[PDB]
Order: sequence, then structure tokens, then C-alpha cells
Amino acid sequence: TEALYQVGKEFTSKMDLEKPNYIVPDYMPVVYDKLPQPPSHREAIVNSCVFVHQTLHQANARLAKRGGRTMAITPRHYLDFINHYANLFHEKRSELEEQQMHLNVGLRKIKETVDQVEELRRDLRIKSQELEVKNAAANDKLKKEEYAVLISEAQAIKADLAAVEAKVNRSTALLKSLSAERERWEKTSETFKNQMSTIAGDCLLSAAFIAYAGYFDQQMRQNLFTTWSHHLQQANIQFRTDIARTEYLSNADERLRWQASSLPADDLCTENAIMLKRFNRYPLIIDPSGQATEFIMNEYKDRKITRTSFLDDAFRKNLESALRFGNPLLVQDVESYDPVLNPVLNREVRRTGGRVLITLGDQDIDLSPSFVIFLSTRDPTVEFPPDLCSRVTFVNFTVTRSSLQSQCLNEVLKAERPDVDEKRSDLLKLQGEFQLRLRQLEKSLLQALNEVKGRILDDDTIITTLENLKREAAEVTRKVEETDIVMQEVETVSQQYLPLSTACSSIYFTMESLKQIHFLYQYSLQFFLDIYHNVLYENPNLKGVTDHTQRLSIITKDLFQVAFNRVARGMLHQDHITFAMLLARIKLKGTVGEPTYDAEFQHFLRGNEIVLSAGSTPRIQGLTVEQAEAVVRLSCLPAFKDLIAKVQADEQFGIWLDSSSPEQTVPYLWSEETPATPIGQAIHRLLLIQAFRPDRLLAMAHMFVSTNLGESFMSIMEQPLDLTHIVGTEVKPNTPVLMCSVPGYDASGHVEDLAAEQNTQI
Repeated sequence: TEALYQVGKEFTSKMDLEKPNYIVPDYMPVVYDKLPQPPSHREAIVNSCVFVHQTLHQANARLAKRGGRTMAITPRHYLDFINHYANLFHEKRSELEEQQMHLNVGLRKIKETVDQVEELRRDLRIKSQELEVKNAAANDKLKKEEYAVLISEAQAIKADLAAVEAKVNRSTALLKSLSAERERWEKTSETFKNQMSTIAGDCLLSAAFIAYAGYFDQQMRQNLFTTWSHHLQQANIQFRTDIARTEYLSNADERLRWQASSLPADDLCTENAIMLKRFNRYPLIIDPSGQATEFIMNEYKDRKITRTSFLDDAFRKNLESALRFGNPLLVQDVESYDPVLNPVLNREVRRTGGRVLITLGDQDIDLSPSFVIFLSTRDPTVEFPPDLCSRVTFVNFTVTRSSLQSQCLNEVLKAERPDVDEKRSDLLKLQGEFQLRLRQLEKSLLQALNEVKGRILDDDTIITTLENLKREAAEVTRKVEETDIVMQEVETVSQQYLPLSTACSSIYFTMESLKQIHFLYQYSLQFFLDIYHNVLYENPNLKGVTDHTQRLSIITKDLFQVAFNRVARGMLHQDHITFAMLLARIKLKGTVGEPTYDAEFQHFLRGNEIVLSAGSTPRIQGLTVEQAEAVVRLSCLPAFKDLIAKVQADEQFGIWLDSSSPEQTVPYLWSEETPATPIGQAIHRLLLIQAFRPDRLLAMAHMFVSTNLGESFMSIMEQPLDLTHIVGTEVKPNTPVLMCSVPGYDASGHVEDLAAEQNTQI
């Protein structure tokens, strides 16, 4: 802790980090024991920086405790954070200062114009009085050659007065045209003092996010940011909360360019692009889906980024060329990382005689400043040694629920309603261009007032530019609302297909978590997209259906069925009930007319955790001690409060308790104020069976799936596997057919017979 504090304080010395009005909180979240009792603003900042490093250790221990894959946190991560903290502070401070200066100049020029147009009115009144005197004197003297001169100079004043009033009217129009700009600029100039107060806190959160949060998923990244934000709030360090880190660490122009480079529109993905643009250590990218590798290739295309792999023999030559000519390089298969890159990643260079020499292997090589290397893997579960983790910054491209919902909503929109999707995609392009145009006009309008010399009225060209910029701004603004209303009509159409996209994300993440119960249950995102692709376009049930609602209902029904069939074919039969049960819960959550059943399912899954004392069991007649214990636990639910009385009052209860298949005729031993739906009926039957006849729980679980998903939902698993159709249609030539069997079973005969029947040589 002392080492981190000393490193942080020393590296932050160049930083301002000075705030005389800093108020020491009643309790300081001190992390350094030898921190002085009255800490200053700089000391509190460095203390917070140390705290960020320690919480990364705690976060890793948390995930490790939960059997999660963790990467080692090293002092190089700390050095990256402090370096990013220094860089962001200087960049944010320099940007803010220039903005305030630019706004100060524009406000002064507009204020000077206001004073000028005010004095023009007085000049106009004086000129009008002069004209009246000249005209009256000329007419009166005419009432009596020289008088012709008097009326001629009076006409000259008439032209001069008319010209002045024309300039006054034009200038009055300019004031109104710049009014809104003046009001906005005053507010930003007023809030300018606020941004400087919060820059130190904001840059600490941002720098910690880039240096540390790359490897973790969406949920953990929020946990670390919340943990850091809580520490800064409790340590009386000012930081803004309204602004998202995506917009703080990147500009709209860069985000638009990232979209043009095929970067998916996701907050996590945008953060990854920010890390790939602001990295001290060379990035290590994890993307099983592969958009990150493509995004890097298009982003550095103008720099001719070279693609290669560690397993390739030409990697050494390719790396040597990149180190010499300074071209960007992307190397894949880092799970087979080749250690000759250690000096390159560590940036161990010797600058002697104008030559930046790096010793690659046994050869000394001159290093070009434009060199940059990206290392990528397609394995999200790959483990890395601690030294490799220290030498790179992690950039994990994980799939988030929000992004997958948007992807599936987009895919169904393109499929079911292509015209609406085409309209929506056009409005994406139109709105982005309009926002870009508005930003350009604002900068141009500010720049014109920054470079204008003297007063606006002095130069007519400046006035014309201001009028044109406002007219263009007003016109581009008008296009914004009309695109907004059309985009709004698009969303009301997208609302109908929204529940389906929500279901799609739920299925995939259930499949993703299926690996927790068996190592063989590994399902990629592409496999789900193939299932989603099959339902949308290869659906035999959509042959003649034209209703949009009817087609949607068929798609939703078939999505659950096709997902079950494909997954359960590569699952042990004892786990088929688990997957269909969870799919039934997913569909149940998607029904508006059904209750949540949150408490019922909570007891169904954690009913054994309800600790009962010795006197808790009342020893109900006709029930085993273990059966009686399960009854009291079930009695905790409101619907089973009087279960014991109902059980005791039933003479036929003993007959049902010894029935061969009690799940078919479960008696009505629950009290409801209103009649329950058939799904709710099965849930209570499931709860009763678990307490009384656990040996029939699997049979009753199948009944619930029949109640929710259908009687024939699991019927296809009872039929022999049809390898003819699946291989010919559902399997791409790129996807291998993994035929895994329990001992005593060999599927080689299946392939031999299948190959003969197609008359395909194997």
C-alpha cells in the first residue's frame, strides 16, 4: 500500500491536483495507514488511486471464489491507471480551457454588438431629427438656387437615414438569430467552473476504467465503477454522475467512424473501442464472435494493418517487417503466444544515436514510432499466465443482453417487415448526418465569432455567414423533428416484436449457463443465430401465413421448439427436463396474463434451506417425518398456510399418497382468493409433489412443460435421431459434426450407414 501511494504521488506530481477549498470528510476512506491525518486534495486523490488497485484484487478474489476465470492484477495495471490519469487530466483540462476561451470571445463579440446596435438607435434618432430640421428649413426658405441645394442635401440625409435604419433592422435580426446561442453559451460559461471542480474525480474514474475493467463483463464493470464512485463520494472528491463514461472518453465524430468500421452499437463495445484507442500497454482482444478482429482491420486499413498468427512460421518475418517499417500488426492465436514478443510488449528499447533499437530474439532491430501490435483470441475461456496478463491490456468483447436483444429485434424486423427495417435503417443514416451537420455548424458559428476582428457590423461578409449558418441550423433542426416522428412510428411497430427479441436473449444466456451443469454443453452465439435464422426464414409453418401477428406467434412458438430440439440432441437425456423447464420459465415470463410466480419458484428451488427447529415438526398423521418436514416448509407460502389442516381433514389423502402416479390426480390442497390459471395450477401441483412424492417430481415437471410449452414439446427426443436431414440441411460444411457417445456406444456405424444411403464416399 505504501508502494502504490509513493508511486502514485510521485507520478501525479506533474498533475495540478490542487484544491484549497477541499473539505476533509468526517470519515476518510483511508487505504494508506501512514496517510497524514489532515489529508489534502492531492493526498486524497492518491489514496483513492491506491483504493482502486486494491478493489481489483478483491474483485478477482470474488470471481475466483465463485469459480470464475480471473486475470492477475499486477503493478503494471497500477502504472497504466496513473499514466491514463495524467493523460486524461491534461487532455480534459486543455479541451475545457480552450472551450471557455472560445465561449468568452463569442460572448464578448455578441455583447459588443448589443452595445453597438443600442448606439445605432440613438444615431438613428439624431439622424431623423437632422432630416426634419433640414427639410423644414428648406421648405420654409422656399416659401420666401441655394434653396435647391438645401432640398438636395435634405434628400441626401433621406438616403443616409434610410440606410441607417436598414442596418438597424438587419442588426436587430442578427441579435434574435444569435439569441439562443447567447443563452446557451452563458449557461456553459457559468457551468465552466463546475467542470474544472469535477475533472479530477471524473478522470480518475475514466482512467481506472480503461486500465482495469477491460477483461470483465458488463455486470462486473458496473460493480467496479460503483465501488470506485462510492469511495470518491465518501472521500469528498467531486465527480459528475449524469455523464456516461462512453461519451466522456470519446466524441461523437469518433463514435460515428467506429460505426462505419462495422463496430456493433453497444455500450460495452464502445468502451472496448475507447480502450483500443487509449491504451498504454498493447491490447489483447477476446472476441469469440469475431467483430472485434474485423473492426480493427477496417480501422487500421489506411495504415495497411497486417494480419498473422503465432502458429504461422512467417510470423517472425511479419513481426520484423512491422517493427522496421512501423505498420500496424494483428496477431491471433495468443493462446499459443510466442515469447519473442516480450521485449516488444515491455517496450524495452535503447535510444542511442537517434536509433530506437529493440532486440527481437538475438537480432537488434531499429523500431519505428508508428508501430502498433494487437493480439487477439477467439476463446473466451482461455487461461493466461500472470506475466502475459501483465504485459498487455485486456479487451473482452462479451455478448450483453441489451446488444443481443437489439440484434434479434433487428433480424426479425428485416425478416418479417423489411420495408419498416429499410425505413429505420435510412433514418439511422439521416439522423447521424444531421447530428454531424449540426455539430459542424456549431463549431463553424463559434469559429467565425472567434476570428472576427472588431465588430460584426463592421464586416458585411461576417453578417452574411452568421445568417447563413443560422438558416442552415434552423433548416437542419427542422429535419430532426420530422425524422424523430417517423422514427417514433418505427418504434411502435418494433414494440410488437420486442417480446420476441427479449425471449431470444433469454434463451441464449440460458444455453450459455448450461455449461455449468456439464462441460460438454458448449454453445456459441453463432449456433443460436442459426436457430434464430432457421425459424425466421426456413420455417415450414410460415408457408401461407400472411397475418403479421399470426406469423409472430408461429415464430415465437417455433423458436422455443427449435432451440430445444437442437440443444437437447447434444445433451444427456437426464438434462433434457432441465432445459425444457427453463425454457418454460422463459415463456412464462413473456406472458402478460400470467403472474410472476416468483415466490412459488423460489420455494421450488430453495425450499430445503428453510431451517426448522425440533418443535417445528408437528408429526402429521399418515406422513413420514421427512414428508412432514417438507410440509411445514411448504406452509411458509401464503397459499399453503393451512395445508396441515387440509391434509388431516382428507380421508382419501392416504390413498393418493400411495398411488403409482400421484401427479395425474393431485388433490386440491391450496387456498386461492381467485381461481388460478392452468399454469398456476401445475405450479402448486409441482410444489405439492415435491413435498409429498419427490420420486414423482420428474413426471410432474414434464406436466408443467406440457402446460406451458405443449404436450408434444419433448416428443421428438423419444424418436430415433434422423441424421439424414440434420447433416444435409442444418449443418454447414464449416461446422464439424461432433458425435459424442457414452462408453459402450459408437456412432461410427451411424455415419457409415448414413454415407452409404446417400451414396456419398466417405
